[PDB]
Amino acid sequence: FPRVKNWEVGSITYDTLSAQAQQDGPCTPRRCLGSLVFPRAPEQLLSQARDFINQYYSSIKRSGSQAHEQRLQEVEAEVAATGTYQLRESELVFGAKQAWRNAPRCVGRIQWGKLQVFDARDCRSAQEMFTYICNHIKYATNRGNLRSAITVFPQRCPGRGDFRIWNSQLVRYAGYRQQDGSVRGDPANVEITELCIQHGWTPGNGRFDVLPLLLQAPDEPPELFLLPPELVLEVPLEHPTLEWFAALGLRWYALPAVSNMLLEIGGLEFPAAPFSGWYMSTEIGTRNLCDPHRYNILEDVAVCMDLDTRTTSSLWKDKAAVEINVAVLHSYQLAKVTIVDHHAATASFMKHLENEQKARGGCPADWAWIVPPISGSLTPVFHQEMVNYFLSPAFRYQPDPW
Amino acid sequence: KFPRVKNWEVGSITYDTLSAQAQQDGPCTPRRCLGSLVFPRAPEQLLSQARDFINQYYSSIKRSGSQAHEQRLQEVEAEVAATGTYQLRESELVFGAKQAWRNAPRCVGRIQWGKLQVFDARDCRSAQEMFTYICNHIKYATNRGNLRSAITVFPQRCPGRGDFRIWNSQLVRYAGYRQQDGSVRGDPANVEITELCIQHGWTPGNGRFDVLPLLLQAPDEPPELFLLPPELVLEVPLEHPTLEWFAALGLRWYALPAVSNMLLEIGGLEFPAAPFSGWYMSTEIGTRNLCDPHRYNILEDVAVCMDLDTRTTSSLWKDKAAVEINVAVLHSYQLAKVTIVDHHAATASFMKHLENEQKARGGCPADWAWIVPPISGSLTPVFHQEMVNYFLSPAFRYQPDPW
Ligand code: HEM
Ligand code: HEM
Ligand SMILES: N=C(Nc1ccc(CCNCc2cccc(NC(=N)c3ccco3)c2)cc1)c1ccco1
Ligand SMILES: N=C(Nc1ccc(CCNCc2cccc(NC(=N)c3ccco3)c2)cc1)c1ccco1
Ligand SMILES: C[C@H](O)[C@H](O)[C@H]1CNc2nc(N)[nH]c(=O)c2N1
Ligand SMILES: C[C@H](O)[C@H](O)[C@H]1CNc2nc(N)[nH]c(=O)c2N1
Ligand SMILES: [Cl-]
Ligand SMILES: [Cl-]
Ligand SMILES: [Gd]
Ligand SMILES: [Gd]
Ligand SMILES: [Gd]
Ligand SMILES: [Zn+2]
Repeated sequence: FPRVKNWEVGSITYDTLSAQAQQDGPCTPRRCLGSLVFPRAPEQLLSQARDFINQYYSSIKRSGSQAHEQRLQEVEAEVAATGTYQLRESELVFGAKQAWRNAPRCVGRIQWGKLQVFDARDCRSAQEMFTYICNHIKYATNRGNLRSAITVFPQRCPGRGDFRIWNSQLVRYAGYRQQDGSVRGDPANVEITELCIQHGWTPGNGRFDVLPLLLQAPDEPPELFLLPPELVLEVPLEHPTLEWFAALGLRWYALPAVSNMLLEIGGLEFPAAPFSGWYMSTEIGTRNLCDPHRYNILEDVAVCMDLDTRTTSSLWKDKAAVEINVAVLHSYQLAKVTIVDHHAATASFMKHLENEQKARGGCPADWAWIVPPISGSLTPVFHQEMVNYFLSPAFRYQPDPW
Repeated sequence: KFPRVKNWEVGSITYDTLSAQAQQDGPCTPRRCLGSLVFPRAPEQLLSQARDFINQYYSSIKRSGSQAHEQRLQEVEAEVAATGTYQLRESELVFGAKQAWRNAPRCVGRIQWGKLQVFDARDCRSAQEMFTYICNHIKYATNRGNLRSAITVFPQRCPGRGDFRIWNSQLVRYAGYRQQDGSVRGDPANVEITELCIQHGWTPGNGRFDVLPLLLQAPDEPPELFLLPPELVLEVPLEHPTLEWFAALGLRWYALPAVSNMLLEIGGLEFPAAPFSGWYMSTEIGTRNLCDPHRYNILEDVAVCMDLDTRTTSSLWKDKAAVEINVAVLHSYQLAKVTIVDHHAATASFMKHLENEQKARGGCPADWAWIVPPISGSLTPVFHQEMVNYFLSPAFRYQPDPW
């Protein structure tokens, strides 16, 4: 049982939940790979299914009860008859919440109990997929009062291709390869922008052209779908005191809706299960706008602030980054779109760590992803030791469909 | 068999083949990663470590397999058989100290690892002579503000005789006076060593930046108190280039970061007293030492003076005040002509070190959480660089406090 220390306050906990870690991570006693982004039978399915049902009934205090045994026997027969089994709707809800709760890289898990689950397990085609997704975006956006939600499309099974959302998020800006090597738009989306074009999408030419969706029903080519503009809430970015900031033409979208991860529950796998919450401001103002391989606007902003950019020791990069994050917070609040700054969010995650210590003896957390990308040690999570391990149900990465 | 290592800014990929040579085990298992923890924690075992080190030495000078290489291996093996231990040649001590720095995974300044002045104090015999060696180190390294990296190696651990130890964690530390309330005047990180100084006879001050005396331990003796001559201790008064009230805070820091509580291990020999010094990266002072809530904790008072709105987190008053404190630190050291490096330049040079080491040794042990600076993390290139942490020897190691 690892000892976990907070170096700001001096408090000590012991992580007893890590003993129950399901799969194996990438580290060995010889070397730690904690900083890597991607860590490298019917009896197989039954064992995972049993552990999840036992989890679920323990969590509702029907532990070992009559309804517990009846569900266990039902799963056994279903797998024998068909090779898989079907979650009850309450189990699907519980499993989606647990998979969020178990995500080590998520700083927002104080919210894990409040999740809207849309059951799309009866979906039949890409057109129907598009309707579920539009319903999700509408519900989750809620005119800017964002609400967390997940839509669960049909599980994979043998003999049949998966449902897939080819886009990494529901809302993505195009990235256009230019004749001089550079990228106009978001460099992260250069591949999917080309995939949309190849599948017959008329490309824009702006830095913030919202991409169409490439949705894939089983064993069929993907279909392009245009998102109605009135459905995609965007926030033009302005600064509260730097009047020229508005004229940079920057904007970002309200709804972070991740669509390329796989949801795993009781040994079942959902390759299309988009989930959304709301943004932490550093995601937009630091990573998306200031990363050298994303919009990379830092030097542009520093020139407008008339900063000395020829020496690093004036900290022109730091001052411009902070004002971009100010602009993001100011612009979302003014537009009445839900957002949380990195101080508020890390303070809430500390409470989540405390709540989870009492709830189940620990909490899997990836320090490198929990600590914000600016002002790290100004937030309390910087001084918090953390233990990283993989519990199930879980969100996992998966290969691209193509 | 070798971990793939990716840089996400550039897209480039290497494989860390050096990790396969890791000589001691860390805290992680396939079940759970403990990389974020601060403390991750005999004749022919000595001999395998010694042989490996001699091999490293003869590799560095491109005489592997030479007669001199074989003869020195045989010489070490015969001394261990006779005495249970052995002595480093002078040249091996210099190489081993540099290698321990090169191997230190939490050090972002290792581009400098080949430039290290090594003072051989292995004939030191008393705490008084210890003090002379340390003062000479401080004078050399400080060099009136033009800082030079140096290490002084005191006698190795040996059976039947106690260790040399420097009780202070650094050669220059500000006192931390525990108040009756439980508050602290001065540096809270130094409350314990301050109380040990007073117990051993030091008359304490009552300032926020009182330089501590040294508690020096010779073998099998209680520690002995030595006052540093004030003119040996170069300090920098803190001011801001455009906020003139900042100078009225009365803040200062010292020029020379000289870590004195780590153990130097070379070829299985252990050196419990071997203080080493370089120069500061500005975030160490401006962000951690001055803005940590459990250190000097000045962030709110500076923000109030800047007339920022401290009642709401979303104004980012903490971020703005912290950046200006870092500006003050850099401006003040440059003004006083004391070597300092900012976190942008330091991490850029570390990236060049990673490329150097990938060609020289096929990898580089590095602790991401420690290499990424405490402000503006993703604005620096190391944020986007995957890293493999592992333990090589020669090494600098944590060791228990002598009391
Ligand atoms: C409610 C407000 C939420 C906030 C403020 C928040 C914040 C964050 C942030 C900042 C990250 C790091 C992402 C990155 O750096 O690219 C993250 C990751 C993650 N979030 Fe949350 N999140 C929220 C809700 C949710 C919800 C509702 C779910 C799922 C039901 C979820 C699941 C995840 C997962 C699986 C990751 C890891 C993603 C990856 O490794 O690529 N989050 N979150
Ligand atoms: C020359 C300029 C140098 C710079 C700018 C530099 C920078 C740094 C920084 C910023 C840290 C993290 C310190 C902390 O957060 O407490 C560190 C740690 C470390 N440095 Fe360097 N360093 C330099 C020279 C040296 C030298 C000369 C040595 C030894 C010969 C050394 C060995 C180490 C070790 C062993 C650590 C780990 C300390 C620990 O785990 O507590 N460094 N360095
Ligand atoms: N760049 C690549 N990989 C890669 C890219 C990004 C990641 C992590 C980013 N997930 C995006 C993401 C994930 C989770 C949360 C948010 N934000 C929220 N607030 C949110 C969404 C939903 C609820 O809350 C954003 C991991 C790997 C790449 C290129 C080629 C192959 O891979
Ligand atoms: N906090 C505790 N322990 C603890 C305290 C501090 C640390 C890390 C601090 N290293 C100080 C340090 C280490 C290395 C480099 C520098 N700087 C340089 N530039 C430099 C120096 C020499 C060459 O370059 C500073 C690790 C553990 C604690 C409280 C109670 C018991 O333990
Ligand atoms: C190499 C390193 O793991 C990578 O850049 C990580 C660091 N921490 C992160 N933290 C968050 N929240 N999101 C990220 O994409 C990353 N990227
Ligand atoms: C808990 C966490 O590991 C701790 O605060 C670490 C993080 N990274 C660090 N990085 C550096 N350079 N110095 C430190 O003291 C720490 N502290
Ligand atoms: Cl995003
Ligand atoms: Cl320090
Ligand atoms: Gd102007
Ligand atoms: Gd330039
Ligand atoms: Gd002024
Ligand atoms: Zn690890």
